[PDB]
Amino acid sequence: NNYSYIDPTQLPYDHKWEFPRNRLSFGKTLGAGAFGKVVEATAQGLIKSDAAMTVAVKMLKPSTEREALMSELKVLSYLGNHENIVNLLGACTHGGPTLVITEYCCYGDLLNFLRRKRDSFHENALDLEDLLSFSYQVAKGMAFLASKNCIHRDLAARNILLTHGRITKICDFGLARVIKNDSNYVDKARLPVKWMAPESIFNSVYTFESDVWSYGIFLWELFSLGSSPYPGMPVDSKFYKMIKEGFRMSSPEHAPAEMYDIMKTCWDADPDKRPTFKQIVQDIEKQISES
Ligand SMILES: Cc1[nH]nc(C(=O)Nc2cnc3[nH]c(-c4ccccc4)cc3c2)c1C
Repeated sequence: NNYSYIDPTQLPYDHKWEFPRNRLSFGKTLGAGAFGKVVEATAQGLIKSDAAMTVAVKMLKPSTEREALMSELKVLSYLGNHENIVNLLGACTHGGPTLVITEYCCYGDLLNFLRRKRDSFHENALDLEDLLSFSYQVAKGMAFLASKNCIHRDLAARNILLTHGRITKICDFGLARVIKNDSNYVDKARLPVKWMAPESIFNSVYTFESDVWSYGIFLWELFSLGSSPYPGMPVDSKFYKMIKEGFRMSSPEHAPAEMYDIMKTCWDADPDKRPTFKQIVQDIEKQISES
């Protein structure tokens, strides 16, 4: 067909984000692993008052990773500002290695935060109300992504950062896609198998419902205070068979029955059966009201 919905992520990079490399001062390395490394930095000229502020810069080492950073930057540029997404401040794409500048989140990733706070569980401590809040905020951020026809494809506790105010922000949009034109997205690198829906493993298809499956696994990490999914189970032929057979993880220790009910429905083999992020948001909001 000669008519198509236009994908903003495919459009050329908008230079409104362009930031001079000279105005950045790199500090210590905040993280490594999946996509390059993130370094804390000081940026000047971002404020209307010309003050300097602390920012996080994502970069790669010196070619799928090169495009994934550019893809993440464009997805963020299209998404816009949201409370529950890591916010894009600027980018450096001229005269050097590509740099993506985002807001700095003090607490770091949610997975490491829940492990650090596991012993303390139940003023700086963690309790069940924090876990419900985390569930709700991430659901809100996800429901926002869906409203923009966007799929994260890598939702997990490691990809949620905690900022001041006990606010959670989703990050790491390198695998994220916009599926407006087609209802299903088909991929042809390394993937987070423990977080993937079955149709995504077996048939390589990603949808809004595959993002919901990943959300359910996230809830399992959340209410087990940062435990690894499918504990002690390597990714092998036995694991794939059990998932196809319908074997799911059991309820984490701290999770309320109602929250486990949501995990189960996120894990339904049939994508149509799974709830939407809009419905999850509603469900969690009613559960919080009962307190
Ligand atoms: C493009 C893009 N997508 N996603 C990020 C991202 O991940 N940005 C971002 C923000 N704030 C952070 N704080 C920390 C941290 C805090 C305390 C201790 C250790 C680490 C890491 C980190 C990363 C970026 C950039």
